[PDB]
Amino acid sequence: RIKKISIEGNIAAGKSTFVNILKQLCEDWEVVPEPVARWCNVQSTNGGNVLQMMYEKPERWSFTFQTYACLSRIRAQLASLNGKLKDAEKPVLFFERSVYSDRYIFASNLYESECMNETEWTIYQDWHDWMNNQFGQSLELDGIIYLQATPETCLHRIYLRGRNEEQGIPLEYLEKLHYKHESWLLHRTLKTNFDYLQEVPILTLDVNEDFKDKYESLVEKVKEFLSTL
Amino acid sequence: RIKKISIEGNIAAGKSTFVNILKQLCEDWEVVPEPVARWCNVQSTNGGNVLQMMYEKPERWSFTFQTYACLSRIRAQLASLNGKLKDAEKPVLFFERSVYSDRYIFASNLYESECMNETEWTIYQDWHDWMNNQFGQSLELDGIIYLQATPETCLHRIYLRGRNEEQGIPLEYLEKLHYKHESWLLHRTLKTNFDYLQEVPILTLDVNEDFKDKYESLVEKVKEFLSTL
Ligand SMILES: Nc1ncnc2c1ncn2[C@@H]1O[C@H](COP(=O)(O)OP(=O)(O)O)[C@@H](O)[C@H]1O
Ligand SMILES: Nc1ncnc2c1ncn2[C@@H]1O[C@H](COP(=O)(O)OP(=O)(O)O)[C@@H](O)[C@H]1O
Ligand SMILES: Nc1ccn([C@@H]2O[C@H](CO)[C@@H](O)C2(F)F)c(=O)n1
Ligand SMILES: Nc1ccn([C@@H]2O[C@H](CO)[C@@H](O)C2(F)F)c(=O)n1
Ligand SMILES: [Mg+2]
Ligand SMILES: [Mg+2]
Repeated sequence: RIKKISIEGNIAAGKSTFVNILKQLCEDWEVVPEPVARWCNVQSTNGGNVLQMMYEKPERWSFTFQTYACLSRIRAQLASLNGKLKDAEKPVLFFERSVYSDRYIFASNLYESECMNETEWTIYQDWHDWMNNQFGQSLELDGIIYLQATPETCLHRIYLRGRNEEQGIPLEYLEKLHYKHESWLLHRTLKTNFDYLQEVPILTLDVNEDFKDKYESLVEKVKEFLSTL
Repeated sequence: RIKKISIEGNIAAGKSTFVNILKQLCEDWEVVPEPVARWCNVQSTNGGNVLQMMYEKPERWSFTFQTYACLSRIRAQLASLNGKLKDAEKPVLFFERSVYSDRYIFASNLYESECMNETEWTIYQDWHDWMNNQFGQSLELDGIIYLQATPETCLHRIYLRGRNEEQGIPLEYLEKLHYKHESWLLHRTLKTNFDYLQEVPILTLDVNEDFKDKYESLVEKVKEFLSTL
């Protein structure tokens, strides 16, 4: 009943900027931001900052981070499905990233960079499979919007936002994440364990230009994509 | 419908020995062993040994271990509830430990020994609360059997079994775990977040003497305890 659309993109590509203009185009649209605040101030439902711990020593903290990040995403996405959107006329829920980018882009890249060992990567995949088996269907996607930007543009945008934890991220790391996005969503050559994803419709939007000038043409392309689903 | 009973006890107190004689006293009784094999050979559903990793460097690996241990226990306990025991006449399921000892004895002791930091302990408790909120009621206990033995007796029994990963465990560690068992199950002064546990019936059995001589009197006490539930 609720249509579910994931907004995917590299660090600082403009997912939140792009989301912050959606709700005003239709009252039946809702957004689930990445729960970054559960990540920088770890609290039970002045805590530790597990995002910062991972960037300071990724070989120590990537497994713990990646596991918490994805559990907290599932909880937030489930809370939105089962809230007041449930009773609108033509409901659409836009997710800032998905459980699929958690595993196939970020967790995978850290394992390949030796920031998780074989044991951690096995436990992580086991946990991910199981959590999706319990909640997979309620969260299944109807479509994906890819906000495509160069790694160099992303590096400039990290500087523009000034989020403290991200200021040390090097271009080399953003470029690794870029090539995983391109494999998954442009070339569609990245293989996953979730067969339906190979056919899910994708809308690719180039967001390298200034948002102020590109806004109107982006909106039209989104409105048209959504008509097809 | 299924009565659920947890067998609790220190490392090498005799839980498996005690369990290995239950099924022969009644065809409607079943056992869920601690899934130690998922722990010493980590495999998706020749892997790493996460039990050994924790004992070699507990400050590095306790969070990862404790989280996997408890997820794997819940999965194994749920698989037994939803299997063929479901359709017996007077079904009883005996669990080798519970999600409550995972947190209030083992994970808690590691945090107090600085083998998990504040961030890890917060994430762990959050995960535990949430997992029990989804599966708590199906796994709720009707009774507890405490197999009580001195830490010194346990240390001798580690030597008798010869499980490779346990041979380095010092008496000081077993004694910490002993005093947590005594607080929870003898004195009943250990406070948890699960109000019903303070009234769950407990049968305490002293198992310091040789099993061969004590067997018959233990069985009678178990049969009588179970009549009361
Ligand atoms: N298309 C764009 N043109 C100019 N600035 C942008 C554009 N997209 C994002 N920004 C800016 O770049 C930074 C990162 O944007 P943000 O939406 O926080 O990215 P994300 O949510 O993808 O991490 C912010 O300073 C934001 O104003
Ligand atoms: N009451 C007992 N008397 C003599 N040996 C015991 C007794 N209980 C356990 N054992 C022995 O002690 C070791 C540990 O027993 P086990 O059942 O594996 O403990 P647990 O399951 O609690 O770790 C084994 O060698 C076992 O034969
Ligand atoms: N599975 C995920 C998801 C996101 N992130 C990181 O979270 C920060 C906020 O987007 C960004 O710094 C980030 F995207 F990289 C991550 O490391 N792993
Ligand atoms: N939550 C738990 C449960 C058990 N264990 C450990 O597992 C081994 C097999 O009982 C024993 O070495 C052990 F009991 F200590 C643990 O460290 N934490
Ligand atoms: Mg954002
Ligand atoms: Mg045992």
